[PDB]
Amino acid sequence: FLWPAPNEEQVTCLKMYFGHSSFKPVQWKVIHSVLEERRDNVAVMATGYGKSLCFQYPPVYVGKIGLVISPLISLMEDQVLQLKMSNIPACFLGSAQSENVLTDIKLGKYRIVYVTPEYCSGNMGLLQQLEADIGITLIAVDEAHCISERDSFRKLGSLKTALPMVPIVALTATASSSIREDIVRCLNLRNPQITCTGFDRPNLYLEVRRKTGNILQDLQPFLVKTSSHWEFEGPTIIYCPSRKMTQQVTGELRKLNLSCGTYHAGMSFSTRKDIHHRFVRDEIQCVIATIAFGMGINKADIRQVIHYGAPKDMESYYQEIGRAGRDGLQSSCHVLWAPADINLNRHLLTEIRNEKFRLYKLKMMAKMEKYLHSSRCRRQIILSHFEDKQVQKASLGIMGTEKCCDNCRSRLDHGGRLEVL
Ligand SMILES: Nc1ncnc2c1ncn2[C@@H]1O[C@H](COP(=O)(O)OP(=O)(O)OP(=O)(O)O)[C@@H](O)[C@H]1O
Ligand SMILES: [Mg+2]
Ligand SMILES: [Zn+2]
Ligand SMILES: [Zn+2]
Repeated sequence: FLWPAPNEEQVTCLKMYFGHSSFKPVQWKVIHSVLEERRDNVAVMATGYGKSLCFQYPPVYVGKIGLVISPLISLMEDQVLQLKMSNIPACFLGSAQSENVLTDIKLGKYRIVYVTPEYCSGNMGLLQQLEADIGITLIAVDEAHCISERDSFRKLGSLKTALPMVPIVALTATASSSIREDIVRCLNLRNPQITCTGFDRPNLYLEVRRKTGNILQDLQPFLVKTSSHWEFEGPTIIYCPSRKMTQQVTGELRKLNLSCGTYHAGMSFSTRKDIHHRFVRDEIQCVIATIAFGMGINKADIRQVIHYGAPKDMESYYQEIGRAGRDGLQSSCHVLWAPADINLNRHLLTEIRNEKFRLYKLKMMAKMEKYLHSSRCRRQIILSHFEDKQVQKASLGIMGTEKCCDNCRSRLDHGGRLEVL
């Protein structure tokens, strides 16, 4: 019912190591449950809120081990670097690691340890020694970037068996009751605290447009012209359905001599740290990406997001656009789509085998098409999917305004009802 305010020493720790002056509410609710109440958590946090602080902060505060489990190996490398820049010792642990590195974890060097779901199953005795010798503040089972996953996730029911005293934070991307029930049974969570941040990003304007037949003609509205050169109005990410289309979009932007970078799924640590530096320093105006996570696209002042093609589904779409406007200033997210787009092609779906995943692909395909075809508020459609209920239109202060979405804006441009309270 009531959450106590963080004490002085807790706020000071958050300032020294994470560079924040105060907690956001759901962050504190999750942190306080884990740190002070030792309670299992299922935390529904939309992207951009600060998921990663909820499991990084407690172990740093008490100087103990925090165990983070995630299937995305490159993302965990990116976080370990970010933590090292913040003076926080962290490592990514696997069988490929030296026996020497395992020594430092036993001795307690690393506040935050990253492992894959597979590694965690085969080294349970190692964890209990870490519990006995050093002490574990929490176990973070992310699975909020889960795509096409398995046995790996059902082998984690042993954590509460081997480590009954260690709280578990389960981060998730939807408020779905079905997902929450599955997570609770899989992890054997005990009366878990449930939180939800909500999913709105009021500073993102949502537009959908049809393609015109040529890449340059589609991108022309998004370019401004200095008397010498063409440029985007601001830092821009362009999401493509494939690396072939990324190279096509890249080729057209060279014709205008635009600072561009590509961001794909097999890039090395150096390549990802190079894109990050160039993107944040504005040395490249635009990133054309085939993935929706990692260092390279982690920038605070991305002004424009363009989907050059229909997105695969709402979950990917929400994550992709959530990289924009992280500074809280105005941003725009445009989809450029055609009915023949790859992520809207049903006929390709026949060739792949698995049934009821083709049906899931079918349902996501049809849901995505309904969104792109909608004449109603696009913000309402997205929030209703992630809240798993019917979000009432114009309850939030942004919906129904010229800043909300192209359908609201055009309706207000044609004698719409600017709603007074
Ligand atoms: N309490 C806070 N006060 C101010 N800024 C914060 C706070 N917590 C987090 N942030 C900042 O908000 C931004 C979003 O946080 P973060 O980078 O952890 O995203 P995320 O939700 O974990 O994303 P993803 O889904 O990609 O993992 C970052 O710039 C982070 O430093
Ligand atoms: Mg994160
Ligand atoms: Zn309490
Ligand atoms: Zn709207």
